[PDB]
Amino acid sequence: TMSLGAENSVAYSNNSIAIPTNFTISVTTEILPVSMTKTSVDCTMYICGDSTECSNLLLQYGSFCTQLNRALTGIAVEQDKNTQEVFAQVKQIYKTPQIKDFGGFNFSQILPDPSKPSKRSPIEDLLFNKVTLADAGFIKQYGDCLGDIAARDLICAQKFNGLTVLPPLLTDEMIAQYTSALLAGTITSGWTFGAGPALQIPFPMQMAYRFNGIGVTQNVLYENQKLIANQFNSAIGKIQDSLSSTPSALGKLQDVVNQNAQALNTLVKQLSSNFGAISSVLNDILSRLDPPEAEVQIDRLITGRLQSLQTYVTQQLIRAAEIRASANLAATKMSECVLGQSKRVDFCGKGYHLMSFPQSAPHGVVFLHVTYVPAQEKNFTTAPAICHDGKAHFPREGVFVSNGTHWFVTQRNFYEPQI
Amino acid sequence: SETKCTLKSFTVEKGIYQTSNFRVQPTESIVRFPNITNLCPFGEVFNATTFASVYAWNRKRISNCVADYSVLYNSTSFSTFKCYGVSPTKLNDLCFTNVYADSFVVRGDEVRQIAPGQTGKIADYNYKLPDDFTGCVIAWNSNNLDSKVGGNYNYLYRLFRKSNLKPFERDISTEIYQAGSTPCNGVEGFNCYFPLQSYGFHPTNGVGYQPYRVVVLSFELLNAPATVCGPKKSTNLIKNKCVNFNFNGLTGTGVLTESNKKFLPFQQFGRDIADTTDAVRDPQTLEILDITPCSFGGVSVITPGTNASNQVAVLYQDVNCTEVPVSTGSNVFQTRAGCLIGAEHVNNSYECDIPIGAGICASYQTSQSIIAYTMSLGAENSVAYSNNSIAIPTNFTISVTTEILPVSMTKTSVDCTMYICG
Amino acid sequence: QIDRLITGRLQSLQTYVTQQLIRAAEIRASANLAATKMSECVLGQSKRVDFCGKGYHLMSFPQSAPHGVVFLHVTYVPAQEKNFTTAPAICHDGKAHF
Amino acid sequence: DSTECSNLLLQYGSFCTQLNRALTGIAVEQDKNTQEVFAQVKQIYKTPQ
Amino acid sequence: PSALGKLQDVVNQNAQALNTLVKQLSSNFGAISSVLNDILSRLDPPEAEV
Ligand SMILES: CCCCC/C=C/C/C=C/CCCCCCCC(=O)O
Ligand SMILES: *[C@@H]1O[C@H](CO)[C@@H](O)[C@H](O)[C@H]1NC(C)=O
Ligand SMILES: *[C@@H]1O[C@H](CO)[C@@H](O)[C@H](O)[C@H]1NC(C)=O
Ligand SMILES: *[C@@H]1O[C@H](CO)[C@@H](O)[C@H](O)[C@H]1NC(C)=O
Ligand SMILES: *[C@@H]1O[C@H](CO)[C@@H](O)[C@H](O)[C@H]1NC(C)=O
Ligand SMILES: *[C@@H]1O[C@H](CO)[C@@H](O)[C@H](O)[C@H]1NC(C)=O
Ligand SMILES: *[C@@H]1O[C@H](CO)[C@@H](O)[C@H](O)[C@H]1NC(C)=O
Ligand SMILES: *[C@@H]1O[C@H](CO)[C@@H](O)[C@H](O)[C@H]1NC(C)=O
Ligand SMILES: *[C@@H]1O[C@H](CO)[C@@H](O)[C@H](O)[C@H]1NC(C)=O
Ligand SMILES: *[C@@H]1O[C@H](CO)[C@@H](O)[C@H](O)[C@H]1NC(C)=O
Ligand SMILES: *[C@@H]1O[C@H](CO)[C@@H](O)[C@H](O)[C@H]1NC(C)=O
Ligand SMILES: *[C@@H]1O[C@H](CO)[C@@H](O)[C@H](O)[C@H]1NC(C)=O
Repeated sequence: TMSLGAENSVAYSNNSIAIPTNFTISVTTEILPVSMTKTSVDCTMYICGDSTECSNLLLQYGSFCTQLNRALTGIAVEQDKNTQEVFAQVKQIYKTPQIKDFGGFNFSQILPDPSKPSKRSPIEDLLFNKVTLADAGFIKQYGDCLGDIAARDLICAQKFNGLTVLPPLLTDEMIAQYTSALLAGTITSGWTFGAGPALQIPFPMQMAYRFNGIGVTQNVLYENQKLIANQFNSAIGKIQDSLSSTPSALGKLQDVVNQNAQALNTLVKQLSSNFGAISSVLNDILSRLDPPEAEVQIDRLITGRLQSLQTYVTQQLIRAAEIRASANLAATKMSECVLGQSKRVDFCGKGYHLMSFPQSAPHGVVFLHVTYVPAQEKNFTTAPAICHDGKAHFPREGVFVSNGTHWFVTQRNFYEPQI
Repeated sequence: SETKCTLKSFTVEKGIYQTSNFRVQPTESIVRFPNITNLCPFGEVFNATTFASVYAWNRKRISNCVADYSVLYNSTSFSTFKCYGVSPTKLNDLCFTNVYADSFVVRGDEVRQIAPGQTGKIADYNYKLPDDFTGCVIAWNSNNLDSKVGGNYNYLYRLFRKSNLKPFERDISTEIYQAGSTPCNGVEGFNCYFPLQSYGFHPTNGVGYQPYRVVVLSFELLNAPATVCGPKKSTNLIKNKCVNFNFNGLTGTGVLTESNKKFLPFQQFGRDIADTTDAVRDPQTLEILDITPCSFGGVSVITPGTNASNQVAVLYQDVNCTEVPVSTGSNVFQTRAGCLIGAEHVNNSYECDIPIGAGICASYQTSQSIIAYTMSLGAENSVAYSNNSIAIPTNFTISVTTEILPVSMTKTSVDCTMYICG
Repeated sequence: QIDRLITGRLQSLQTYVTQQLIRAAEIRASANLAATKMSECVLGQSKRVDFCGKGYHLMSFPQSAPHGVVFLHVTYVPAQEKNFTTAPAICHDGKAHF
Repeated sequence: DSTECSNLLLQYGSFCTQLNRALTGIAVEQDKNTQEVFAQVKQIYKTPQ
Repeated sequence: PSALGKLQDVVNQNAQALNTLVKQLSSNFGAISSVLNDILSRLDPPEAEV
């Protein structure tokens, strides 16, 4: 019997309270698809295969062919606009500043590294390496497939039958530039450049504004600036370690790639079936039978192959709907987690949210979310409302607690003994 | 014009407009058959001095011959000719694998029973054909040879059997057949019958009671090697060009190239996962050749509107800007998306107008011409980071924008009967 | 012959209905987004970033249209600025003031 | 359960495999839906007196 | 009574789809009958293939 989890309990006491003495800064990872592969189909090459007797009988189905091609064109344009909406929010490229002291904060690993091609971050480099792509570009020449007959590579097989893959408009370097501009803007000007021109501000000031956002006073930072900066450095180290240690991290992107490849390959394999005809080869039928008797078999084959193409197109449309929903969610999370700080619960990370960073990926994006989680706690005694002189007095911002002889007021997300 | 025909309109807007593919046409035709010189034994097979009885029918093997059936035109006249797995007009262009010939004599009104799916005396107890039969059936009258004034009784047929025969099986037993429950133990009597019976042919009997001679041919057409071929002259072998070929009756078009795979002695050609022929063994020089399609594809056309101009640019997805692998005027440019012909490359970067691919866009501008360029992401900028320096705005602006969202779509209903039958 | 025609025409009708279903799903997603936009920008002031306008949000007005709706978002944008000098706090009598 | 049929269905077993893959995907999706709605917390808290 | 409608609609939709799938077996798609046993009883293989 599967275990739901470790059974636990909370002791309800109406004259007691627990307030967190300490806290942690934790960073997690999140993976979302953005776009799929774009494809187009030639009817005549897939159905008739360079036969003149065929394709003189396909003049009665060219209309269905036009409909299929229209649907595929719509899908391709949709993929392009999905990438635009996710990554092209800002048209002002913000150059990465000369790496300055940020108070211990270390964006060296998320910022581009000049001493390598394409000027991309080491974490992005690892993410690019982890996911495999079965395309290797689109430059396959006729001589390349003609010479390599012995190696039955699948790409030549699906390209000899009218199935081709079109390249996306935005190259990888362009997307890296977009992400670099986003990171530079968000590390210099804070949240300002989302609404109006960017205004310069120290990083300690911006993240002290973040603490004031979550409801924790600035003094918690100010008395412990170096400790908290070291804490964030430790969190980003934990993220690099977690990404490097476990190969099985990026699954959804790989699943998208594998699904597209499998769909094309099964379309290729379905040419071996005869749909009640004497054979699955047009050449054999045309070699053995006269035209009035060959027309029947050719018609059966044409009907079957059109049915296969229609099934492929329908599946592609449904998958496009799913990816559209994911892309819209990615755009919303980008806007609400890197252009501002969200009060929503469990949206930009588990816990009280601080900020987020994007990293590029093939067919998707990876979000590094920086959250707040309280550490160990200590129980205390309280009163429903501290009445001093007959008029119920209430604290403005904290909660009144006592050790047993003295009364102090303190807030909720962190322990702050104050009078 | 191709995109005009695809859109079924005489006006075309701007775009990229995927065309069909790249195609190449054959220029030559070749024929390769094995060298046979001897004519095929028609005179022995059709034209024997004696023929067998239907129950003890005869089988003969035919190999290493040329099937020119035009030599029978002045010799024979046929009353029945029907083929099953092949069209009679394609017999001059084929080669046949495992030919056999069967021959016997029957009545006139029993020739209809030599066909698949039949029932009757001959089909049940004498001669049976398979349901999936491939071959031809021939018959002709023989009253002037197999009839005598007194009566000819040499031909025999079977009358009684306990069970029906399986296809292409023969029995020549002479055991006594029992009809009643009384055991026979030999000695034909009241309920015991001799199974075989004799035809009686006279020169003055009816048309359905006259003898007929039947020959049945069976074979397999394409798979496996063949040694019997039609009367077609052979040609020379052409390699590394798109030609029309005919290898042992198999027709197609493609490019032939030497191969490394080795066949077993009982194999002639091979197939791939799609069940298409990709290799073949030459009948004359025993060598292995591969077959590759001629058309490969990847073409698209870039144009402004037809109202504006009639200039176009064409994109080939997979070419290192040379002659197109199986029309360069002045401008050739190379991109990661492919070779672009008909545009002028420019160093300046503008806003994207018509998306080409791999970070290249096109536009129409000033004498007007089509240009291609790397798309501009936007205006380069930077922000100074200075922590001891903070900046706060002293004016603001109040602005209004517009947002457009669809809500509903049209409601429609369909009547099946009026749309389909009407 | 009549059976061939019947089968073809049924196939055409089924294809039409499938495309209609997919389009209806997309339109329903748009309609839900529009309903939330109304409820959260016209009946209230939203704190979400880039949801009810390009900048700090003030309000929004609805306008009708055939098969749709048009939203007019009134937004705050900061104009020209000036640089100054800042420090984390001020130590006046030894105790940091923030 | 006719043997003459399903000897002629070897030409369409591929389409059958495709259909079955789609249905299996739907089933796994339903299980994940229920888990994503109801399994937010892993510490099972017991109701007090 | 008319409070929990959407859940019941889901259940009804699934059941009705399965029942319609069962009922569609009564149609003959241009054949002489919708029963395989009937066709196999009256006709030989080369004619029953169609
Ligand atoms: C010796 C018998 C034939 C052996 C070789 C034949 C192989 C395959 C048969 C092809 C058909 C042509 C041969 C029979 C003549 C047809 C009758 C006619 O001409 O009307
Ligand atoms: C707490 O509960 C106890 C009994 O359980 C009761 O006597 C007391 O008045 C309560 N106090 C408050 C502040 O709820
Ligand atoms: C709070 O937790 C961090 C995390 O390890 C630790 O380094 C720090 O000492 C803790 N502070 C206190 C006061 O316990
Ligand atoms: C932290 O920053 C220093 C530069 O001061 C750099 O050398 C080091 O590699 C960084 N550590 C990271 C990015 O983990
Ligand atoms: C509670 O805090 C005060 C500090 O003002 C301390 O003097 C007192 O002893 C504490 N109570 C206990 C029980 O330790
Ligand atoms: C056919 O003739 C060629 C010479 O023209 C010879 O090399 C070959 O072995 C011959 N083979 C057959 C099939 O007769
Ligand atoms: C054809 O056959 C007839 C009768 O046997 C004969 O007279 C005639 O010469 C033949 N023709 C040829 C061209 O051999
Ligand atoms: C059979 O062959 C003989 C020669 O042996 C010839 O005289 C006769 O006409 C032939 N018969 C037919 C009908 O071919
Ligand atoms: C084959 O032999 C068996 C055993 O004698 C017999 O019962 C059967 O009928 C035979 N087959 C035919 C077609 O007669
Ligand atoms: C063209 O040829 C060069 C040199 O072989 C090669 O680097 C390049 O990838 C080829 N294709 C394109 C798209 O330029
Ligand atoms: C800011 O950083 C510089 C070093 O880059 C340092 O000299 C200065 O004192 C710091 N001041 C503030 C306001 O953080
Ligand atoms: C800036 O603010 C002043 C004071 O309200 C105003 O008079 C001036 O018009 C503002 N600037 C613009 C461009 O309106």
